[PDB]
Amino acid sequence: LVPRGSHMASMEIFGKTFREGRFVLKEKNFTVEFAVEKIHLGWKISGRVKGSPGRLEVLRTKAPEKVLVNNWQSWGPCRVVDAFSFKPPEIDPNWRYTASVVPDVLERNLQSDYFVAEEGKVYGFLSSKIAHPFFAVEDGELVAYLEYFDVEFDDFVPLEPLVVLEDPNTPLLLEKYAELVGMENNARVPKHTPTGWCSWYHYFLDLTWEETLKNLKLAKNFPFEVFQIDDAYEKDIGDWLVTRGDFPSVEEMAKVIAENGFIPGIWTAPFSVSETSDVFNEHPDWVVKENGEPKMAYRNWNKKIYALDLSKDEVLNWLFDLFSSLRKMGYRYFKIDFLFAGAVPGERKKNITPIQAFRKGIETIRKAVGEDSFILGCGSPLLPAVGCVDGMRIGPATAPFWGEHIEDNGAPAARWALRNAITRYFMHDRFWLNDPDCLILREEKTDLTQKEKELYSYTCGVLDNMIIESDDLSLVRDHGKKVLKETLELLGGRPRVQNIMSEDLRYEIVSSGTLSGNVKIVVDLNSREYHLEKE
Ligand SMILES: O=[N+]([O-])c1ccc(O[C@H]2C=C(CO)[C@H](O)[C@H](O)[C@H]2F)c([N+](=O)[O-])c1
Ligand SMILES: [Mg+2]
Repeated sequence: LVPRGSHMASMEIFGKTFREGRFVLKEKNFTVEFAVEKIHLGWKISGRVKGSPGRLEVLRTKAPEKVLVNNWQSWGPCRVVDAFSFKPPEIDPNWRYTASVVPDVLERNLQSDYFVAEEGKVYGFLSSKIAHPFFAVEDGELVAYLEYFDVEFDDFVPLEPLVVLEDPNTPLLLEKYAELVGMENNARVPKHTPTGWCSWYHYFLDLTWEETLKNLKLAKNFPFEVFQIDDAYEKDIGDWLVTRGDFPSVEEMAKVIAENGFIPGIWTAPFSVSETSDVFNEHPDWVVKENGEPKMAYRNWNKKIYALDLSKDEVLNWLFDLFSSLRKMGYRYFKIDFLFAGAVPGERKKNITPIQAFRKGIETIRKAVGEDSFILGCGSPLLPAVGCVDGMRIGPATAPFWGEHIEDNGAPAARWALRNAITRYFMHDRFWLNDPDCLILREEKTDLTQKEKELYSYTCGVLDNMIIESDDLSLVRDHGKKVLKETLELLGGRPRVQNIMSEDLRYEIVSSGTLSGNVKIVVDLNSREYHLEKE
């Protein structure tokens, strides 16, 4: 049944003592109508709100000491922290909005987006369609909020539902939470998971068409379905159909890839336009603003990057035409990246939330590419994308190195990429297909050891995650090939991370019903060791 106790009586829901029922809260500026209803292993708080709810407090309870917190987007940590020893992070002004969509919170208080967990307990919002749902630890209390970013609603709109789940099996609760999210959002969980190649983690921005063609030819000896060109081909951020260097046209690239027998894939950052791009210089009015001027969304590639205003029909028509063109060229796999830009707070043509704008953008992309195109989100708000993407990057960038000296701050490192694949495992086959980022299996031009390559690869396999390789294929020999083969034999199961609240970077992961039967891998991300059991 449902959690009952002294701790449940101590909570407040919209400022009211917690109990089951149906309630109305009329304030100066807003009205909320909500129900507190029993569900399996928990309570669901749902309802509707009108007026100017602003930063709306939904739930308040005493903070646990140890909490699993979650960043709103792909690259940000999902990790256990000590809620009482928390000190605000230094916020990088070039990357504010990767850290938080409400950075005023993160500068003062511990923040968790969408959900937070403790041993035996999960608090989780089922959707982010209009509001941004988050938790803050405020002077020793856990507070759940729905952020409406100053938008007013003349008529009722639905609250994002909040569940409070209790059971000693914390992994089970996170899986249940994720099943509910999936149902709430009509999640896409493809029956088939693509394999493939990605340029980025060998060539980076220095990819050439000449190196691409060499890899296209070698890829015929590898079990790759998709062949994906990453960042490098494009003249500027926003100018997706203008190529640079020795690259032919985007259309020509797709024709060569498909002639060679692969599904063509391509990277874009579709909600981003650089200060130097044609599209921005032609259409300065297409971006999110602040005090009526272009608002920097982030800085990357040594340029100010602006966010497209996805409330504008002109912008949506441009995006539709871009992605429709890509589809007509033969691209059927789309890595759409830096998606957080589309949800930055600021001034938009329409008075809608940044989450409402974001969802209009990704829905447009989905309509343009069609149902038989695979969409892989990256650098993306997680909950708002459920129902639209097929796959989602759920960790920071991996790297051809373990990252001994790299802090847990979203900078590239195999070690922190893999941690997130583990701690967000429960989203897989519920929200979408989890992308744990690319396997790096080459045995030159890398500092990864054989054991580190095995650890990363076999973990991803056990988790049933997407398996994409990113290497100069000339440099992948017997070991690399064997690791890929054995990885693919570990797919197909239902994984569980048995000790999700671990604080020592050691994880016990089982998966039932894989192509190799019931398997278990125990990993130590500090010593870089694993123990794998099969059958
Ligand atoms: O230093 N950074 O905060 C940062 C952030 C993101 C990032 O990777 C993204 C960019 C790109 C290309 O620009 C790749 O597609 C990655 O797979 C994607 F995860 C990288 N990166 O792998 O260079 C670096
Ligand atoms: Mg599966």
